[PDB]
Amino acid sequence: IDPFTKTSLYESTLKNQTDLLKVTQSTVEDFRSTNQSFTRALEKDIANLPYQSLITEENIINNVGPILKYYRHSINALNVYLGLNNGKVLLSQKSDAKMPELRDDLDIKTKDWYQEALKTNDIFVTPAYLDTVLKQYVITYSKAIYKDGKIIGVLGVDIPSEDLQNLVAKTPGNTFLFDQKNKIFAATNKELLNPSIDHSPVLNAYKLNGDNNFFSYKLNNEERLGACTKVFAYTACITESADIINK
Ligand SMILES: CC(C)C[C@H](N)C(=O)O
Repeated sequence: IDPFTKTSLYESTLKNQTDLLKVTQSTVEDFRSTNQSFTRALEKDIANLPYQSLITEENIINNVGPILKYYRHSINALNVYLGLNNGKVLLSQKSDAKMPELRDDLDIKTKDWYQEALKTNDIFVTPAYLDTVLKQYVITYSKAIYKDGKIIGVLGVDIPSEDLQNLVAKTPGNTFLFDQKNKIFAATNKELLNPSIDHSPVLNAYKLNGDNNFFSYKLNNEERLGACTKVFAYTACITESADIINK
């Protein structure tokens, strides 16, 4: 292959694969920002209630509860809730259409979504974890809600992590996402989810090359091409065979 031609093929495929990597990055970004906007809107609607509606538990149930429910329905969230400093949490949960209940048994001050919300003025986004209420893996968005400077409680919104997984999987390209512990999280090719697959070659090549920088690596003595980039605490990657440049 004339070097001119090989370079043309390499430049083309780098552009192609870069573009697809960016689509997967965008998917992750847009998922987060939609959920943040939602959480912010809910914060605002709660905080705009008069204090009278907020300062007794029965009023929280009757005035906040409907808001949690409507918001939960509007986005098909798994759980939407407001945790109070007395350790109770007003919980709107998926599934029997019973009204939101004020639960005293959920150990909320032990939870990262609660604690961490009180240490930042931003929305806090958890890693994926197993929700204690409905026993599904969720990503939680939490926010300490204040009215005229006084804490009301900590809002939480649980979105199934499978929702993000499914969005990533639908994207074009052989793209995939690792979580903060560098464990595979999502992939267009579901086979990459096998927990016994070794991802060191890709992850090592990423470590050397940095975000969005295309690299070459080997699999079973054949050349492949790829790139990764950080997206929040996740690492998004794309790989392909190098046959496009070599053959
Ligand atoms: C209402 C909260 C206790 C729910 C949250 N998903 C957790 O498991 O901590």
